[PDB]
Amino acid sequence: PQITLWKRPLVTIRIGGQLKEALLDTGADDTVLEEMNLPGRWKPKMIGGIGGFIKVRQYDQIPIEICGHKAIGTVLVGPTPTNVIGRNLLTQIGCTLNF
Amino acid sequence: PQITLWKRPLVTIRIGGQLKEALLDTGADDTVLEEMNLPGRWKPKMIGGIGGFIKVRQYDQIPIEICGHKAIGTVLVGPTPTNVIGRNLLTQIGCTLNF
Ligand SMILES: C[C@H](c1ccccc1)[C@H](C[C@H](O)CN1CCN(Cc2ccc3c(c2)OCO3)C[C@H]1C(=O)NC(C)(C)C)C(=O)N[C@H]1c2ccccc2C[C@H]1O
Repeated sequence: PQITLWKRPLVTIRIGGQLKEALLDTGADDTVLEEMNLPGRWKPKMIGGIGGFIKVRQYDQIPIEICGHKAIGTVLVGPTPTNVIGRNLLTQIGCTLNF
Repeated sequence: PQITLWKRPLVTIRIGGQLKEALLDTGADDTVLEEMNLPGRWKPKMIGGIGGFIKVRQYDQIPIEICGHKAIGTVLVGPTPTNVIGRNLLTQIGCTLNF
């Protein structure tokens, strides 16, 4: 579809069996999800945002459905105010910016 | 243009008569640039993102050229890790997300 930017570009995603709302963020290099108890092994990581760094948990090869489009990749889980779908996954669903 | 997301969506902007590089950020509500001098009065403001809040200077109705397209709106200046073009200006140049 085509998403305008008058408001935050929020979409429905499916991960670990749960449906959530996530922001399509072209400015984010990685995908960061709100704290959730995902199964599997993970490794610690520090990611930097506008006002500093936060500590997150990195999970690899996690299947995720974005607005009906299947994708699979790395997901970082930590104390984020909102779920963020970054470029690592946006490229997978063939998302582009146009003007 | 149509921009893919395999690489950071960076573009050249012209502001205050100077050239700079900036990130097209659909996850950013406002536009924030690195510390620099801008003509006109400014008001102190606080914006929050991942990592926390930072103090910035708000300049209103500032003309800015983004990749050849003209826009005139609010521009925040402060200790941001990188130059970001948010939705307030992206909407002015008719930017949309597509997939
Ligand atoms: C989700 C987040 C959000 C928080 C709270 C409410 C809504 C969205 C967005 C994110 C922003 O799109 C992308 N942002 C641009 C600057 N660079 C910087 C960067 C680059 C390189 C780095 C680094 C940090 O650290 C080490 O290397 C960080 C990047 C970011 O936060 N990335 C991760 C992977 C951690 C998610 C964000 O910060 N948004 C705010 C925002 C932004 C600008 C102006 C106004 C406002 C208000 C908000 O909308």
